[PDB]
Amino acid sequence: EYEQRLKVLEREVQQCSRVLGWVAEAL
Amino acid sequence: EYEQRLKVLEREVQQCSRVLGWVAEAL
Repeated sequence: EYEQRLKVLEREVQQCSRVLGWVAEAL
Repeated sequence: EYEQRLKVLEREVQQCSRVLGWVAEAL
């Protein structure tokens, strides 16, 4: 189960990085 | 034990990303 939860958390960190890069250099 | 320490380090990186995004686009 650690691979599933860790893939979910890495997806969340990737989404937060994309949103922060969006609010920084896309708005 | 690698899953435990790696989940802790990913949580720390997520918290640092949240704090840096806070100081950038929330202050």
